[PDB]
Parts: sequence; C-alpha cells; structure tokens
Amino acid sequence: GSNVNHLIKVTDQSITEGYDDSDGIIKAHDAENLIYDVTFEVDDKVKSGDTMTVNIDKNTVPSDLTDSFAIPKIKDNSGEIIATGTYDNTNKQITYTFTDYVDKYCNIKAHLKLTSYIDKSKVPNNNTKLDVEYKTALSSVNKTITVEYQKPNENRTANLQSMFTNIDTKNHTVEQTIYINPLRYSAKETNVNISGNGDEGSTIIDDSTIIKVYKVGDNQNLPDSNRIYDYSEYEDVTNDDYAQLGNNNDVNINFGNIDSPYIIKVISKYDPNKDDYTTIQQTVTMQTTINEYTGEFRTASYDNTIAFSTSSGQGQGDLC
Repeated sequence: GSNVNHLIKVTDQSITEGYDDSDGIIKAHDAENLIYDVTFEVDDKVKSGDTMTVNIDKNTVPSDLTDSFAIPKIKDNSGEIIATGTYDNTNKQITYTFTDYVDKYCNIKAHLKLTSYIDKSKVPNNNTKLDVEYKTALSSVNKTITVEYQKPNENRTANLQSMFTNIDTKNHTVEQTIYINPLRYSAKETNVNISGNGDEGSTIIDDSTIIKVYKVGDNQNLPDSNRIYDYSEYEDVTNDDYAQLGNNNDVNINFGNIDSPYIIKVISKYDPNKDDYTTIQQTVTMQTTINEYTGEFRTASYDNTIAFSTSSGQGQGDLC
C-alpha cells in the first residue's frame, strides 16, 4: 500500500463557477460554489490498498455549512466501489485509497466532479483576489477569482444582514449569524424579529431556540464573511428577559436604543418531513423608531436559504 500519484494520468481538469453569470467572481453569499472536474487513468499496476491525492484550493472547504463532509466514493455504474477517500482540512487534501477493484479490472479510468466553497476563516474580507489551485496527483490547474460578500440591507436607521453558518442535518438544526446595526447608526427602540416564516420554506422558532447576542466593540472587527469563528472575542450580552417568542413561529428581541453593531447567533430547528415549501428558510427583520414626534418606525429585512451542491466520482474498467 503506497502512494501511486505517479501512476495516475490526468486527461482533463477544469475549475468552474457554479453560476453562469458571475465570472471571476464568487458570490460566496449566494452559495456560488467552485467546481473541480477531473478525469484520470489509473495504471494497471496500481493495487488494492494503494492511495492517491487530490488538492482543493487552500482557501476553500468541501462545504461551507458543516464540517463532517464525506468525499465522494469512486464507483462505476456496476455499483462496485473503486476507491473511497478521506479529507485533511489542515492541508485541504483528499486521499483516495483503492479497493479490491484495482486488482480485478484493467485499463481503469475515473472522473470526479468535486464541489467546493470559500473557507471564510481564511477569507474574511470582501473583494479578496485569489489564485485558487486544484490538483489531482501531479497535474494542477489554476484560475483567478475574486471573492465578494453581501452588503447590509437598510432603511433609515434600520439595517442588517444575516447568513446561515451551520447545519446539523442529523439533528435538524441550523445556525444563523445575524449582524444587527453593522453601520453604527443611532438606532432608537430597535426590535429584531426572527421568523421561521419564510416565503419559500421555513424553520421552527419556539422555546427550544438558542439565542446569543454579542456587542461589537468600538471599531472592533466584523468580518464581511458574516461568520464568527471565535465568539470569545466579543462581549456577550445575552439576556433572555429581552427575548419573547411571538404568536407566529417567531421571536422578538428588544435592543432599545443602540449605537453599536451586535451579533446574534441563533440556533433553530427545522422539520425535515414537509411535502411542500420544503426549503429551510429564516427571516430576520429589524425595526426601529425613526421619529420621536410621530412614533413612526422603519424596517429592514434579511432572510437566508440553505443551498448546497453535491460532489461525486464515477469510474470504469475492463476485466483483466
């Protein structure tokens, strides 16, 4: 069992954006993934137990919503598994190890369509030019792309932005990181209503929802990636006496008069057994009173929608 990269002949690779209308730009906040397509031959000499490698770009992860990601097993229309693979996140490398298969078939060949996303931990700033590099064995291919993030939606003092940062499909939960008042306006009587009522899907807002609120210090860092990797850096201001569930699968949060931005970390659950409007969706709305003489107020909204892309590997061969 040894590394057989030298016995692997890549016949065609290609890096691709998952969206046909943003070239050179990845809408990291629109779930635009990167696509790595590669085809390669596997020498007859390779044997059951041997391993090979595939490198996704250093600034990307197999998924932008989980961690426990599987690498597509390499199979053929026959059902037999040709090779399975593990993934090392420190180096962003996949390692496929061949099965009995390479001892039974000859003139073997396979193709991979590996999907990937921008690793926000490595790219937290809007407009970050990168030279991504994908590689299968000894053949690599490059591309130049610019990462772009969302801007906050606003109206008078109301202004926010959200993004899903994690999903537990095994336990039916989703993490939404919300930025309340990122523009530092003086927001009077701010109220944030979080809802499981989406127009295309939903989540469940109830007494099992975990809500964490943090205050962003004066000129403290607020990554355009819209994902917080180490919450310990911020002043925790949670206070459930200010969070009252609503009458409509929602929750209200009284922030009173604020001048700083806050981060709201929400963990909610979803029902995986719907027959329609099956998409996981959650909508945040920020309300503020913009007139002390009229009691009049303005809103700003932001919603999110779980969106993924799957990877895969097909192969084939001739009996020896």
